[PDB]
Amino acid sequence: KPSEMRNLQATDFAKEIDARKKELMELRFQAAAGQLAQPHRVRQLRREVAQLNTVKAELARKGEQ
RNA sequence: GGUCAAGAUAGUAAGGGUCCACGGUGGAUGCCCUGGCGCUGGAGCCGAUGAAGGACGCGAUUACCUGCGAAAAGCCCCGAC
Repeated sequence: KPSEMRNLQATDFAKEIDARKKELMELRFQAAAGQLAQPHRVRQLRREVAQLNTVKAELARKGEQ
């Protein structure tokens, strides 16, 4: 997040996936994850690079034409 | 009252039947927004920038279906609200 890459092409976000999506799969597990905690902070930030790879093949298509 | 007597013929009927009360899994009529028939008026497929429709596909479950399968209930934009 956010919609900040509406103006930034330079492969920095290239490893942005390595951020929270690295051990939130280690919170996506069964038990000791979040039942009464803040359960929602999983696939509520898993569209973290999804629906954001749009205008990424319809904007980032900027190669040379 | 009584000894004797037959004559006269009486109830129960284990079970049942003429009549009522209380009743079944089943169940139609009265009746119910979608589900069927005949129809007016319009519209009347997409097409290797690849279609009908299926198979196996996401939400702390997913199996008959909504969308979509991994960017699977949905994303540019303008817009309704």
